[PDB]
Amino acid sequence: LNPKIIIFEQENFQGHSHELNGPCPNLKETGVEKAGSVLVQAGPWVGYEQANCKGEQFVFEKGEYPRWDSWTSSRRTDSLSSLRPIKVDSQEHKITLYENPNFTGKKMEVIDDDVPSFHAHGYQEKVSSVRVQSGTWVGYQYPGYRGLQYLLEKGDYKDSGDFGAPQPQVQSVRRIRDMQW
Amino acid sequence: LNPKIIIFEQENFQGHSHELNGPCPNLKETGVEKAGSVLVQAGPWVGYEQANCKGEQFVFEKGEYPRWDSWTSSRRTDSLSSLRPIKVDSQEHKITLYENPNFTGKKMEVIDDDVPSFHAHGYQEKVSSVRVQSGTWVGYQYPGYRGLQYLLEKGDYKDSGDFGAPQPQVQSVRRIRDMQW
Amino acid sequence: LNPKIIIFEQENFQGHSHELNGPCPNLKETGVEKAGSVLVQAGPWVGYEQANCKGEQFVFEKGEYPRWDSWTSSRRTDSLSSLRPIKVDSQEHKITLYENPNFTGKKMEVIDDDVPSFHAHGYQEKVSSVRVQSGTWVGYQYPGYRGLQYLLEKGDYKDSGDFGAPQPQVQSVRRIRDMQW
Amino acid sequence: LNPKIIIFEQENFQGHSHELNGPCPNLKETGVEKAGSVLVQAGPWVGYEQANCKGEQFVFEKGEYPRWDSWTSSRRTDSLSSLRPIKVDSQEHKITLYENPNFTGKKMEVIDDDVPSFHAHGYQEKVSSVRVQSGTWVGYQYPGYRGLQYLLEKGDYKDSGDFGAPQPQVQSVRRIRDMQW
Repeated sequence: LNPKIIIFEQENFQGHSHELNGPCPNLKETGVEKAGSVLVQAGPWVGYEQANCKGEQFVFEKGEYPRWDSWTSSRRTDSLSSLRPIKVDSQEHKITLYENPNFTGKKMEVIDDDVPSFHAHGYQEKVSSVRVQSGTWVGYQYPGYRGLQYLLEKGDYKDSGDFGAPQPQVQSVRRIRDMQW
Repeated sequence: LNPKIIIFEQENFQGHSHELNGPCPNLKETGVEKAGSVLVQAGPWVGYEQANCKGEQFVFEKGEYPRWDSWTSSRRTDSLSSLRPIKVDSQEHKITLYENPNFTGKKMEVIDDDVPSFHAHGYQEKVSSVRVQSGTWVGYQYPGYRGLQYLLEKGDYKDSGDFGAPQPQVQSVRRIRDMQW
Repeated sequence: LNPKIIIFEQENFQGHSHELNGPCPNLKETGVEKAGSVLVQAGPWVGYEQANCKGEQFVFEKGEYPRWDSWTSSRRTDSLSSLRPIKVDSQEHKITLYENPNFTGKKMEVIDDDVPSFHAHGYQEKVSSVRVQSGTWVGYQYPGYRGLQYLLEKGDYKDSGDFGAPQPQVQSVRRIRDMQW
Repeated sequence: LNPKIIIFEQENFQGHSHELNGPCPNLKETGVEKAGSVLVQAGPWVGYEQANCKGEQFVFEKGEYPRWDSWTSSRRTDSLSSLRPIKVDSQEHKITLYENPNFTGKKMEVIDDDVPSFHAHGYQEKVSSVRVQSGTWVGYQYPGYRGLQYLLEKGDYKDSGDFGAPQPQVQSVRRIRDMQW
């Protein structure tokens, strides 16, 4: 829901502690004199050498940082004065296939890759509706990309007829990754 | 520039031929009585069993289709009456690093992956400007993700100072793929 | 444990059925006159047009094949006379990190990719022993490939001292994928 | 041919320099008193804090290291006394398809991934022989995994007949990545 990082006045997560859920242009404001240890529970975050998000940068990933050298590659400075969460830009291609019409029953989500066999994913229900959130996909009736093919583009298919299936049957899907125009 | 597919009245790319650069809701219009062979030079395209982009679907990828069974998995019908190019939705994470300021000199493009060493890619120039088109990246001064770190988010950095580098030096980059908020 | 495929005399998995757990150079031997439908539960398998694993080839992946055209792209022939499982050659790079010495306690397996943060995988125990089954890896004390580095090559490390850690602490790992010699 | 790394007595690649093409259990032997800068041209290499490949570890990737802090994350010690190249264990799945029999003419190498269209790779010759070095692959006559299928396992196919092709025609290939036994 929120990013979450905890700063400690002392190493080893010792001393006065302070939780942040958003940017802090001036950490002195949290009462902790000079961060000594940091604990990141929901990130990532970028911390700065100076206030206002200026000077040397340090990116913090989920995990434990028990001392300043754990985060300053340069080992330039031990100063940590500003923090902010990072909104990561990370684009996947995703399609969700559902057992029943209208996006109900068992579901199967596929992120970016091709799947030559749904039963090998434990999916063995029929496919009555599909939601394509991104990417260009091709669904096939049988495993190994065989039988009738259905082009699946961004959009909602509430029923199998909408994608052209004569029966709510899909057993493989592949993503179209290239265009030569 | 345009998609390009050529339909032949006969198998083996024989007979009256017709080039399409866009959708054809009714192939009879091209003079070719019943497509016998198809050649795709810039795709992909989706063809349909009936006019107006109705009935069984067939997706065509760059390559040669010398006969109807080469494209109809069902082998249901041999009918090909409508065609249209497919606009593929395919999202990459890309960053371009340039030798000189302002996006000039030698360049290096990185698509989605991490690169622990620029010299192993043949890139050994300094890095003075960066263009991030998508993704969240972290640039480092030395190979193996060492030294000063620079967070690189969508945007243009005309000079190294804009990304916080004290010198136009970058030798590794990694992409931030997850957020826990 | 064994591959498993079931052949039916009739379409739709109807009629006399027969389970195979190994190669059948002559399917007539199973009593089913001409396979009509096939069900693959543990594969893949390769089937042949003629006996003895001769003629047209058809590869079967986990899933349901309710009729012959579901498996013969050519749609050449409807004949299925020999079957054999395929031993797939599929090489991964794998490392397992364990909470306690000697390969005990909680464990974390990593297949081929880099992991910048163990806590983001739900792993937050210390790392006392490592098993590297394949690949060249580099373990680091903190997230984001920071702190002491430990080169991890094929082999068993029963205790953290064997990999050179001063403490059973590892929070990131990356695989070395290239050599320039 | 050999790994190659050059050690300099001074920072910025200054001073007495020494090239290594193999392990050096005691760098004092090269005349350079305390490495100040390192240049890696063919690696990777692992360096050690003490002689004989003991103490803190530092992995060196192709690139420039102008000062000691460029390589010691700990920033523990500035000592570099032993070096050795790393033999990387890195397993790919590779298949090479050739225009003419016997592994001659134009060639196309495929490493690990599926290729739905050879013409989209610029390959438009026929395929008369195949070398599979690793992996389990399936070759198809037309693009998009259509037409006759040929199972391609580790081994040499000097002519198209050996893989069962009736014509030296292959336009797509996919790798079989899973086995359920």
